[PDB]
Amino acid sequence: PTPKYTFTERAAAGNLSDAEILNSNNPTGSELPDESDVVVGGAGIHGLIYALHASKYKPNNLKISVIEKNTRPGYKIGESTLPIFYTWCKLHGISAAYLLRLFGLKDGLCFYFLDRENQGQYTDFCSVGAPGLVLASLQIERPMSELLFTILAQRNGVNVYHGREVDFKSTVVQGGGQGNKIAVSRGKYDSTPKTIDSALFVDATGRFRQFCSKKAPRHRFDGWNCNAFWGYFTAPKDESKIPFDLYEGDATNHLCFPEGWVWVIRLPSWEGSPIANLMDMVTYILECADAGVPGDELPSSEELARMFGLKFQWVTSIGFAVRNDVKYPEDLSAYGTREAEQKFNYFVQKYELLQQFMSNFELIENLYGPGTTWFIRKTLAYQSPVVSGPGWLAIGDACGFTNPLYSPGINVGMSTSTWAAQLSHPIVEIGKSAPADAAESSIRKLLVPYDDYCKSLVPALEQMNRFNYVCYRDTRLGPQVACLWQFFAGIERYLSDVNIETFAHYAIKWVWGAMVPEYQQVAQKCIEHIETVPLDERLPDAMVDELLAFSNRIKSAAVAADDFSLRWDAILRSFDRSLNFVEGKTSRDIYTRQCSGCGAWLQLRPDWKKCHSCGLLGTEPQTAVTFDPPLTAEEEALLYAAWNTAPKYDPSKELKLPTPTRPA
Ligand SMILES: Cc1cc2nc3c(=O)[nH]c(=O)nc-3n(C[C@H](O)[C@H](O)[C@H](O)COP(=O)(O)OP(=O)(O)OC[C@H]3O[C@@H](n4cnc5c(N)ncnc54)[C@H](O)[C@@H]3O)c2cc1C
Ligand SMILES: CC1(C)c2[nH]c3ccccc3c2C[C@@]23CN4CCC[C@]4(C[C@@H]12)C(=O)N3
Ligand SMILES: CC1(C)c2[nH]c3ccccc3c2C[C@@]23CN4CCC[C@]4(C[C@@H]12)C(=O)N3
Ligand SMILES: [Cl-]
Ligand SMILES: [Zn+2]
Repeated sequence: PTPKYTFTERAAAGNLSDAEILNSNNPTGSELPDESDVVVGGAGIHGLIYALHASKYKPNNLKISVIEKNTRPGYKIGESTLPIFYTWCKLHGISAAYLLRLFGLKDGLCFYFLDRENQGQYTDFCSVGAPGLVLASLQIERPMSELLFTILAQRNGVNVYHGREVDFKSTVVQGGGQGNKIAVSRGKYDSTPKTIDSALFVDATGRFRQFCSKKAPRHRFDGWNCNAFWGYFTAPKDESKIPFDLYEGDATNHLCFPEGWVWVIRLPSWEGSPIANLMDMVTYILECADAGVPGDELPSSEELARMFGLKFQWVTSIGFAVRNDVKYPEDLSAYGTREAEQKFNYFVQKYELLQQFMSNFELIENLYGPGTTWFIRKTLAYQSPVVSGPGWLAIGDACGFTNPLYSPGINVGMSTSTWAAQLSHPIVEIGKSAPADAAESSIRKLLVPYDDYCKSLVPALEQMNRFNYVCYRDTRLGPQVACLWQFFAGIERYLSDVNIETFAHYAIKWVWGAMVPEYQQVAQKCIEHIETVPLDERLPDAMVDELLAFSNRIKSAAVAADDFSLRWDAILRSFDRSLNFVEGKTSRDIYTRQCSGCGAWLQLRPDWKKCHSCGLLGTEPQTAVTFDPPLTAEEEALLYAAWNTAPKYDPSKELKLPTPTRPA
């Protein structure tokens, strides 16, 4: 496909603002429709996942308008995504060769556990991702992911309006046939607000809970909560001076210690690029995805920047997520002038390994505009008690949220977005096909499982978060209990069977494994013990021994009962095939490599000979995956065959669950 510069030229020809060039790509036009079936408040990642999944699940049925107050896709924290998210992107027609032009490659979740009382001592937990011919995971810059999903939505009959705000004071939501009158303005100053007559409102306003807060007070869990403070840094090409053995920049790296943990995410940034130019680049990438352009014939990320006049740079996202019962000294003025800056730099110098690690990185000033060198957010975890009602439902952060750890926010949260999308078709049809009282009653019944799922989802994720946090107080419990149980319970069994039709049903059965009974049994034993030890104390060695022995005894039976075949010793560097801990084990599969030219991490596969980020040619043999233990040519061929394309929808197929087999 020859690249077109439609939006760059349209914007210049009409001196269009950012919101106007974006809204000009809507199927029904740049102005709001008088009426719609569904109105989505908020075009964060979940409002757009919802709208894309709804139109894809059943096209040409619902008229959907998404209202976003930002003039263009705004900055969001929340950058690490997981295989279920990639699978969803692939099911929606965008596979890894195209996503990797926009986003960073992610291969594995890796953990380093720092000993607080013995500074310099650490242990680790290493996992891998998948071969390039199986799948990829992604580190996403959220202004870019939200642009990608906006453009894809506009190409699939969804209208997205940036620079427009739902007025939750004058908006009317009710359970009639189309009882909703959604008031949309450009802001509080706006003299001339518009109204969209509609049947269903979707609250996708994230943690702001702009609608559902009207129906119930925000709920907090017992015990400590967390605070986060973070910034953006350079991304070194040469990672060899990182003070952790066997470190890899394309993993989502976790530096873990008694008070909490640090995330480390390497990802490309498009900041500084005009929005219209970005629309042309994204549009071009979708046309290439439609045409099936091979990876080696697709322009590299840097070449796309040259073609469309973009800014491109590699950054590392680095942040603290710590407990809010941490004691800080009163005067922190030595570590900066902002609180976020102060607590970040104060915490770095509490751990020699964190200071040696951070000395590989240079702080980036104001990457997302003024005031954005440093971020802080306090009291992270919450739940919305009411997530649906006559004429409306809520999705994503609007339902609740826990913690960055294991990235439930996007990858678990999309279970609500995609289920709500599927449920939206009968909700709207019920209201168009039955009198008001019976329609309302039938819809309420239909949503009882949605309400019940949300109600128990967040507490399960909250217990999962505490489970990991308390085990991060010890360098054996963290890797051998908490991480082990999260990967065994939460690995995505039978993901290669998921299609558009089964996606929501599969996704709500996953929950990162946090519903698995044996997982909850080990988690409750650890939390019950460790929470009785004050944070500023070391765990007694006998408590670690006992929790470790308890966890391993429950583990052996639960692993024996799993009928899913997995080369566990290839995926977890520290464990054998039966998930026994192996002191000093170093062998694992190798799926990625670092470009010698630009430093970008690449997926190994024979048809990708050039770096997807800068275009530099690898010598060819580098593209050979290392399977350890080995796979024959037949086994390797069989693996890739399973992951080529998703199975067609069979309404007589039983859904195979991601969680381990029950013990009968
Ligand atoms: C420190 C931290 C780290 C995290 N790391 C990760 C991670 O690595 N991986 C992960 O998956 N998750 C992570 N999360 C969670 C993740 O950030 C969220 O789950 C995710 O962004 C939720 O997206 P959303 O679409 O629900 O809401 P948001 O992305 O917050 O979008 C809400 C939207 O609503 C719009 N809006 C608000 N009011 C109005 C109105 N009146 N009219 C119109 N529009 C409106 C806003 O402009 C905004 O765009 C992290 C969270 C935190 C706090
Ligand atoms: C299931 C999968 C998405 C996964 N989910 C994880 C969670 C935590 C840590 C590691 C993983 C992995 C690695 C896996 C294991 N599978 C072996 C055959 C196909 C596949 C898919 C992939 C593979 O190639 N790598
Ligand atoms: C299992 C089932 C009760 C179910 N449980 C859910 C939970 C959340 C969201 C959706 C579902 C569904 C829809 C299902 C999926 N199954 C495919 C084969 C038979 C069946 C039974 C039924 C079917 O026809 N529809
Ligand atoms: Cl993650
Ligand atoms: Zn390169």
